[PDB]
Amino acid sequence: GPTPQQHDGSALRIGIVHARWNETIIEPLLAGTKAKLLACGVKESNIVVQSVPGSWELPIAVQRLYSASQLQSTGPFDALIAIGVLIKGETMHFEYIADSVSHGLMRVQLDTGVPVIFGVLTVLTDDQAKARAGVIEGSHNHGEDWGLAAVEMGVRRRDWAAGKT
Amino acid sequence: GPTPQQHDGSALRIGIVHARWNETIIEPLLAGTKAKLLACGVKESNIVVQSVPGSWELPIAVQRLYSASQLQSTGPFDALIAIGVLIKGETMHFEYIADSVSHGLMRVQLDTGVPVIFGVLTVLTDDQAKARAGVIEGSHNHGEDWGLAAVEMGVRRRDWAAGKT
Amino acid sequence: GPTPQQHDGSALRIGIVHARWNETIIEPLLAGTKAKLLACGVKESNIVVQSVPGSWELPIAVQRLYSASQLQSTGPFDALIAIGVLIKGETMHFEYIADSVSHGLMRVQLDTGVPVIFGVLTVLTDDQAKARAGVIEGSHNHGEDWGLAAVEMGVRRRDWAAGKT
Amino acid sequence: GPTPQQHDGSALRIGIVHARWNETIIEPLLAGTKAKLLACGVKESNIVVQSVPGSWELPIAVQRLYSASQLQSTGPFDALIAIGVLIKGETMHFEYIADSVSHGLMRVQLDTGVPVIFGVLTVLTDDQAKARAGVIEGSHNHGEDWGLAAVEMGVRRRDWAAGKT
Amino acid sequence: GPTPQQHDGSALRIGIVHARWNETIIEPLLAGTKAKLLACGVKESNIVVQSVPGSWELPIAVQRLYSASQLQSTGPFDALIAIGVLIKGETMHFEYIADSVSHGLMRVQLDTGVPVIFGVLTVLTDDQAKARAGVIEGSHNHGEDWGLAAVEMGVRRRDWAAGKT
Ligand SMILES: O=Nc1c(NC[C@H](O)[C@H](O)[C@H](O)CO)[nH]c(=O)[nH]c1=O
Ligand SMILES: O=Nc1c(NC[C@H](O)[C@H](O)[C@H](O)CO)[nH]c(=O)[nH]c1=O
Ligand SMILES: O=Nc1c(NC[C@H](O)[C@H](O)[C@H](O)CO)[nH]c(=O)[nH]c1=O
Ligand SMILES: O=Nc1c(NC[C@H](O)[C@H](O)[C@H](O)CO)[nH]c(=O)[nH]c1=O
Ligand SMILES: O=Nc1c(NC[C@H](O)[C@H](O)[C@H](O)CO)[nH]c(=O)[nH]c1=O
Repeated sequence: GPTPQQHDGSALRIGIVHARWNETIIEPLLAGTKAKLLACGVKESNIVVQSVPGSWELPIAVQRLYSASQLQSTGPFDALIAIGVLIKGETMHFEYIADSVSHGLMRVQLDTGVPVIFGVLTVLTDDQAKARAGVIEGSHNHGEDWGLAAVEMGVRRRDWAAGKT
Repeated sequence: GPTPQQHDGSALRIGIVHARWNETIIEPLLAGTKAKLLACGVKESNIVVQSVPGSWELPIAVQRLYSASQLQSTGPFDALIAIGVLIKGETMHFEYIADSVSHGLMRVQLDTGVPVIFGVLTVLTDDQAKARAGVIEGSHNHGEDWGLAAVEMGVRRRDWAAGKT
Repeated sequence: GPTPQQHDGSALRIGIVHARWNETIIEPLLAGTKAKLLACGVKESNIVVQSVPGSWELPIAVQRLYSASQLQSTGPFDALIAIGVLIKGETMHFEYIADSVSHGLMRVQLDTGVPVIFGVLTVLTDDQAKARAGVIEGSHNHGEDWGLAAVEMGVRRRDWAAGKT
Repeated sequence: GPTPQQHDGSALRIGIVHARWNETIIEPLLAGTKAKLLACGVKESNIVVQSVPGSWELPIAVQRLYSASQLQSTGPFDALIAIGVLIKGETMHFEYIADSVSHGLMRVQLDTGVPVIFGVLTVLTDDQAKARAGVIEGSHNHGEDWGLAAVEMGVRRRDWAAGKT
Repeated sequence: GPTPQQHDGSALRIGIVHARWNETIIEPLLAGTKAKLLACGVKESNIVVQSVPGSWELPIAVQRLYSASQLQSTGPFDALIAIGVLIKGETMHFEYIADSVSHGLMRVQLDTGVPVIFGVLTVLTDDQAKARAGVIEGSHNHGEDWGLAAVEMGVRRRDWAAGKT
């Protein structure tokens, strides 16, 4: 378990990209993460949320979303969140996508210099996904953690960008 | 399971590179993906389709195909699709190629800033390949998913390129 | 087991970023690493210590922390330390994060040309974490090793930067 | 199994780098790949063949070989082939080298924009190597596949370089 | 088993970086590699040897060592050797470090365009390390192989740098 921390992040602009596989799990997740964002003061209008078919699209989509925000409510995002739900199938498809999407996101992060919250679940059974999405009774929705983290990192990124230590 | 979406993508130019190992599986896949492309309004003439011997050639081939479209019916592709079929052999050849082709494609994607649909199957038995290719009675051809995704991502890439969020 | 070596590093400026998951393990670790830093003559004021929620944030945070020190007590850090504690859960989350955070740090290191001490534990049970953190009576705290290493590498980085061999 | 295709590639210049571990397997392989090259019209003088001690040297060697051809019978190679034979030992040495050599080659390929045929065997037993090298009576020599692929890709690379689609 | 080859490499300048974990294994290794270097005509004064605490430091240290030699007995090294000894512990620490150090070295190699001999042992038991270090009676020291390879690659690098094929 982690240690909770709520930051201002009211001057933050967050970008979220979620995949659409396993939507019944994606929604609960997205809901929780968006919730905590507002809960932290992020303005509803400063939260961009786009989707893609699968997790594989996550990294490319996040890279481009940010890319767009730069060409420009307005202003390059201060933090990004990638939400996806991978579940083991009968083949190794699961593992090859999980590993690449993982490194992919880690890259976009370091490449871009902008925090990309890892909101991707790499589960083995449906129930595990549900449990991590808060779907099950008294189960902790990790989305909340991700929104919370997005804000913290967004704030931190700014300070670093300001040369503050 | 995912949640498809049909987008316009009639102003899209899609590039497809498929390997030739396990052609009886490649064809059904390619067929389905090309089908859904047209089904989305992609003009037959705006769908380029080239092949390579194995999956290892997929990433290099995709990188160069796009590269070519840039030097130029005409205009850099808006989305790319890599189709390959890896099946476990007796050695670790399967895993070393799958992992590299996977990262390879993920890279070309991020490098190029152009979505590259992951149409590569990493299966353990022939039947699994067939099932994923729609070959087996009342099975689902994933190719359809890939064509569908190619369009969506192509459209999305354009908007991002336009700084739209 | 390694061979101990204490260097001057009194003219060193060290940056430390630690995650907050498993704080009861993080603290003992951080404590030991900071201890050995001072023990080597690093001035208390030349030791910057910031935190992040999870290990995933480690690489991005380290990259940016250093980045900031460059824009500028003052002067780009001579060495960095990433402290995190991953513990196997019920899913593959553990492994996908460990592998990416690992490569992520290795990258920031080579990218930046600045040593980033790998103070991340990839454990299977709570006790293992405690044992590596010196928590368990008469056990060895690896944090000490990391602080010690941070100094050595910091010193070495400088010489290399000076073209000395 | 793949689908055979013989291309011209008489105007091609191919570079081959093979390791020397397990030479009794390397030779049969190299022989077959060189054979099919000529068989496709590649001029004997346009086939450069150098060696290195182990597979680890493969990627660096291929990168530099091509690099050299650029500084310049003459003309940067149109395709490269890396031949190596890894066999599981008692330790994890096998896997750590196979994975790095694999990504290494995939990188040189994408980096360089030149196809690098993956002629590396990642086997578990001597016999498997022999079988893949055509050594074991009636077994298939994969080298033939690699030479064949080198030509196709070489030809294709040229067209892409010409902006042809 | 590999095929032996002794080259001149008397005009070579070799840089060696070894970790200090498991020194009783590192020393025998380093000894053997340095031995074969001299045995090949490398001048004692042209062999630089620095150390680092663990294997994780290997890639960064090698990258910087070379880096230094460039700013400049004198002259950028023609080949580099990384010596480290990883042994499975109770946790996954072993695997996460081995995989990153491996890719790290492979990268410095391709990045730098200078061969970096992989003198890192990824063993499961102390005895395996000893056996690979020639320690056990009548056991073959791999260090000899590495020194030998360093020379060959150094010589080859030069020729490639000279555009020779
Ligand atoms: O297939 N299983 C999954 C999946 N599809 C793979 C991929 O994201 C993509 O849609 C196409 O491969 C090519 O772009 N995506 C997930 O988020 N979870 C899964 O469990
Ligand atoms: O070997 N099995 C397979 C394969 N060949 C490997 C590779 O693509 C290539 O042709 C050469 O290795 C070197 O370029 N390619 C596949 O698409 N599926 C397989 O199941
Ligand atoms: O989940 N378990 C762990 C964890 N959280 C994962 C991650 O670091 C992050 O906080 C979010 O995934 C997205 O940024 N972080 C750890 O350091 N150890 C764990 O054992
Ligand atoms: O060790 N076994 C093998 C090997 N040597 C490892 C490596 O390529 C290298 O020579 C040195 O590690 C450092 O450069 N190389 C192979 O192609 N196959 C093997 O089965
Ligand atoms: O821990 N075991 C080992 C080790 N230490 C890990 C690492 O190299 C480093 O010193 C610190 O983690 C952070 O920089 N280094 C080795 O070469 N072999 C081991 O068997």
